[PDB]
Amino acid sequence: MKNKVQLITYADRLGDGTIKSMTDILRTRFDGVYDGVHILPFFTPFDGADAGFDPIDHTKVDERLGSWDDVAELSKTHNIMVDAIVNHMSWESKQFQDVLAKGEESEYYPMFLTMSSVFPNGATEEDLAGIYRPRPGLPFTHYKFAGKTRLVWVSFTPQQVDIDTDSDKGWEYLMSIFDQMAASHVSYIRLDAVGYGAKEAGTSCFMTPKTFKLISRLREEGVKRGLEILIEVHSYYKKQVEIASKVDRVYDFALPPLLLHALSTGHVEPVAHWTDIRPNNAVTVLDTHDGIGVIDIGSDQLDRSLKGLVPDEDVDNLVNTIHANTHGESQAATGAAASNLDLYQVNSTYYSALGCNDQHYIAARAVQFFLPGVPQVYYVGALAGKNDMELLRKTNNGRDINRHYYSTAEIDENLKRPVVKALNALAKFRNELDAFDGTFSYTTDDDTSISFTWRGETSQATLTFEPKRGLGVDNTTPVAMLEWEDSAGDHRSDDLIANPPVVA
Amino acid sequence: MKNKVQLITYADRLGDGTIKSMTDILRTRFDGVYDGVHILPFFTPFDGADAGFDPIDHTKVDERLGSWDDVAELSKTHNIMVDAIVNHMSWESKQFQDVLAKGEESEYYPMFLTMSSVFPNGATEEDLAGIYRPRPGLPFTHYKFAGKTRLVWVSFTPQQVDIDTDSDKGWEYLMSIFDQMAASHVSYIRLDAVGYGAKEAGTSCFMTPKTFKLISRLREEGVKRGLEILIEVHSYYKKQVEIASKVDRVYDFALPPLLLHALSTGHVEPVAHWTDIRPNNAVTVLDTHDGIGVIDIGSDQLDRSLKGLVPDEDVDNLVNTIHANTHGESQAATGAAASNLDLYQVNSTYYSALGCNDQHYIAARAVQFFLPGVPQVYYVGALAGKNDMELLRKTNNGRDINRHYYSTAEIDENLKRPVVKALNALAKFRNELDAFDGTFSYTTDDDTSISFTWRGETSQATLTFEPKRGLGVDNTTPVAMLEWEDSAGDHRSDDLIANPPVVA
Repeated sequence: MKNKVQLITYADRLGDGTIKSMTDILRTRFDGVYDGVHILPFFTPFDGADAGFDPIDHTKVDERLGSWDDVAELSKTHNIMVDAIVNHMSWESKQFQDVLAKGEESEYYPMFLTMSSVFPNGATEEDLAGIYRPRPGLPFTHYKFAGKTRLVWVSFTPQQVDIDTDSDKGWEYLMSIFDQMAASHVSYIRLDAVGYGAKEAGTSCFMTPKTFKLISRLREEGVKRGLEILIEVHSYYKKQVEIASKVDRVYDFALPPLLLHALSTGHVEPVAHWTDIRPNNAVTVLDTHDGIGVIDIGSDQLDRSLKGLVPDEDVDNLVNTIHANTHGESQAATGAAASNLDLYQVNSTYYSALGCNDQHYIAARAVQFFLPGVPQVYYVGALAGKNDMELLRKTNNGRDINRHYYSTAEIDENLKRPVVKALNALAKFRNELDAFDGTFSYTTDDDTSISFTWRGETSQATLTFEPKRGLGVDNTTPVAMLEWEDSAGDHRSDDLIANPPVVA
Repeated sequence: MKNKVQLITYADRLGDGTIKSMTDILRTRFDGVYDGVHILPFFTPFDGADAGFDPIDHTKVDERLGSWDDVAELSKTHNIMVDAIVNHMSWESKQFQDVLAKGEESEYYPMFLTMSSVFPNGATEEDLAGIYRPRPGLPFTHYKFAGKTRLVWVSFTPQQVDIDTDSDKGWEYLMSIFDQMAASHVSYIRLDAVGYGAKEAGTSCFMTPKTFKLISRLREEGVKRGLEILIEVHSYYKKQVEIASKVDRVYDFALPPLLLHALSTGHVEPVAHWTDIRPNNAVTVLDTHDGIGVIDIGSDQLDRSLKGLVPDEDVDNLVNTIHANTHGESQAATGAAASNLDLYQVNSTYYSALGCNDQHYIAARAVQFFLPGVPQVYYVGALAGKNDMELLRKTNNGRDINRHYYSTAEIDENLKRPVVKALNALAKFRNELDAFDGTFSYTTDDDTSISFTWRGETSQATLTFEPKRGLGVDNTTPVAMLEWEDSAGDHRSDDLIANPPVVA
């Protein structure tokens, strides 16, 4: 994976509404800033039950957004990452509709999981209560197969029916997706919700050895097609650490909340510890298209004796701090407060989670960019966006608070903001200084500060992060300083917003 | 049960917000209009997860609303109906909390239903898939009993934990409720969601023979205490017809949608047929505190070959007509559009469902009052209230569209409206003419009109209902005429709004 900053975006929420428009925005407003892009699900349809993650036809671009040729055109200037939704599909798919109509007489009957598919001889309370769930309630919903009521396995919305990834029909479907991407100039594949892909009676059905087998098989199929794979796994941190050695890349989901913790409390020890044990074959982020994950650093939900990267007390304080910083906005969008698929992810834009503090935000991005891994910036964060309460009101979908629709006009106005210019400059710096393609090292001043250093072919840079320099949502004191050497001398910025770094 | 019109109301949504104020409003604004009252759950708390139906302490009046003394005061002038929430209680109740803390060591462990309680030897998909549900999804949620994750039975919100009505502790609790009501001057008891009260592996767990046993046992306890029982059952109409012979009263839930059908299409034959087979030991309504039930007249949900009171196409047209008449308001509050416990009830005030046609509305009330049974008028309907979109957008609870908070000031403002004056006059008429305590008969002019007649000791009255006279939400032609004889001779009203009937 090219070691350049990538943008995560919906094709219709950045620009006029199409892949063409999104491409124009990338090329004319973010040239040299974002050299790659993860286009969130743009298949048919992109506006269903779960904003693209419930595809009727995963291999067909929603014609309202564009075509595969638009993706091909985009590939000329940007490396592209696309999702491979391997765990489920829309109940409106031709395949599932056939099952509803013909039941067991459907050739697609084996393609979908039902309670009986996994528990042919029935299940005890323990069996069902043991299935890992990101929210309360069992992963089953009612559907009539040729008139007979059946309990179909559904990990997320009831409209997303889980497929049997070990069935012939299911595997054929997954390979059709891989073939399409390999033929459409896609460079990277994001295995969506892969941790749920394998079901087995008596197990948690989440990140088990059976799941590892699925992941390994999918990786092999990727290799055969020249595709690198990134897996999405929101879990107890140790599961991320263990699975990372088996895949090209994993997301670093611990950093986002660890930084919110550090910026709010001034404690950097947790960040130092994570730097020491974290998987380095990562894709770093602050914000994603979902809510801010907190169980990603807390204790194991299935076994609380296994503590996280910080005490659960600190996770709870972190959550309340976000609610405080957003003046209740995140409280109105999180968990049971609105429509959500995850009870604990905190729904809020990252900028709003920090109380819109520019110095804290640019510092968080700086730390993200300095940790080993390919960095990704979510489009809302790329424009330092605030919570969209109007969108939340309209849809009542918790995550929409962090999914604002940015018109071209709004993008241009936001590009004038000091913090946005600062981020564009920082990303450009991260793409142009060759130090980042060299060796990494770090030192820490006992829970007070941490310095990240990169030494490359013709340059080097050291980022010093000291949150205690500017606690408070109204803080204007920089909490990160950057020293670097390039072909044009030895430089230093003590304020990434007033003095953004520029490579000679 | 006295054969006088009753009002259904929340103690805090009619007046200043207390039982005392609600009482004052009844006595000073509705004297002679509403002689009885069903006070919706006013226990601790009244503003929890399901507006009173998730009690922490069913025997304690919420201190913010008043006290049992206030109920005693009210009883001096009005017969009171109160709910006996026999199927579940709040998860915040002392009993359930004790179970969460001590698990099996809690003396209340047997009081609550879990998957294992009902399925001790495990369950097959068929066992679980067959459980009747008013909406998709299994009736279970996760709770930790002394650290151990358990699947607790929850028919409605996850906060309303179902009790084992067959357990000693469960029965003791239910009897504590009956005892409290008998000691607090309550006259009538409404058995809330009693149809769900009995669970048995292999059955639908809804209105089954085991359910009948529970209903019969509860009726006996009511009889022993001098309390009459009304059971709430939303189901295929035949279930209501059959259970009626075993209880004092059942609700007439078929009439509301049948009248919407009659008023929108002009067809009265369905009403004639229902008049012929309906249980006459009923409590009649148009609107309730919940949504308008339509499966109450449609085909059976389990076996669709068991037809309803009108063709399925007509039920579908009825639903679409309500959504159309409210210009999308009811669609925004119904089903998966908002938080709901029932997927098919249509959330809209009855007046709004009729496109606010006064003549249609007063005619519907006249028919309601002319069919055998004790009439109840929901407070929103008592004030011919329109959909409350302001409240709906604030709570996102679908049923709130039909739960407006009426200040005393707003009540007086609405009492000036001709349609509201007409309803007050009609209810008074229904309470003063002794014809309604006499013999009932009816004639019909083949699907065009139906005339209901009551002949009493010193009076007689005939209501002629003919929707065809004035179809359309915008029509001003009366669709009901009333003729009657009292001590002052023969009388006639050809417009219940312009010329309300007054007993001489």
